[PDB]
Amino acid sequence: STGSATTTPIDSLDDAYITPVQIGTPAQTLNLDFDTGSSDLWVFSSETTASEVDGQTIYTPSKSTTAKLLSGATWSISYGDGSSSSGDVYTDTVSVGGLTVTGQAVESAKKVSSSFTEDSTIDGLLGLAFSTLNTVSPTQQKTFFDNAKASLDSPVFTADLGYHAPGTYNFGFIDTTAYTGSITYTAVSTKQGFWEWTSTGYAVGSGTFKSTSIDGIADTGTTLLYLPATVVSAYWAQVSGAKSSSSVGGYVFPCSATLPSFTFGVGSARIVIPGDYIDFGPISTGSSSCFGGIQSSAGIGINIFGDVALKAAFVVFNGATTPTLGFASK
Repeated sequence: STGSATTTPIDSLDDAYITPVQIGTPAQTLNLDFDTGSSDLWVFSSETTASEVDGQTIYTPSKSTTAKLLSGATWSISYGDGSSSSGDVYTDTVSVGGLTVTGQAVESAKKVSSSFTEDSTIDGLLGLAFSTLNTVSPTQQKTFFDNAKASLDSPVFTADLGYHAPGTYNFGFIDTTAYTGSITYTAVSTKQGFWEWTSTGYAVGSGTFKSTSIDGIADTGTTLLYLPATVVSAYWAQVSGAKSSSSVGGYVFPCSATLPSFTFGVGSARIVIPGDYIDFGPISTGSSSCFGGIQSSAGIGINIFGDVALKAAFVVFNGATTPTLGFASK
């Protein structure tokens, strides 16, 4: 089997992407944030504290003839941005782009943090990291991909995120029309539960490539590119007037600037992030100070190849017995 679904930016900055997901019988379609940095499929629901729902579409398990309470199971998650959610668990039928999993754990939120409430466009998350990170207790549950894998034509999914435009998540096949040149594959460590890999270096603009190993994670659920402070300083030094602002929370730059590109290495291959991908617009409405899309990972404890990086590539998440990651230009 295969599946193919379009993923759409939630706003004009590509702050996140939402993908429609069918849950239950009859189908209830929710727009979920596909997150390769976590491993829980959780949704706003009829169980979510009423004051914490503000415009989201909810899953109502009592209206699904295939929903079953997973007795005694609870979940609770905290994300790297300080947001969180928790609740109980149903199993139900879940379909993405024509690919169906029966008996998928659907984690129903009883509580969500303010950042989730305040984002009316995201109805929940669909985790695509390794199932070892799943938070369901006392019996850990599998991701949608892990459940689908054996049935797929090939045990892979691909992320093709657009810049200020829709893109695609495919399951079970590689669309050879969706990228240019070849796909370069690179090793993955699953030791921390992530799609963790090592970039071979970087360049800023038309500058020379610096060969240096940068361990980090391919994370579709993180907006920006978080890299070591040395790398980030080298980038922003090429933008007149750019500075790190403790009060804003990262590098800012004059909105009048033209940003240089940023290149990262995948083995001997190179992925080029155009400068415009690094612009996250005014820090507040009407400001001439703009927020940068490349930020320091210092004090995160891990480097994160988030959407800023991934949307410059066609990315293969290869879930073979020994997982790997592939990157192609597009």
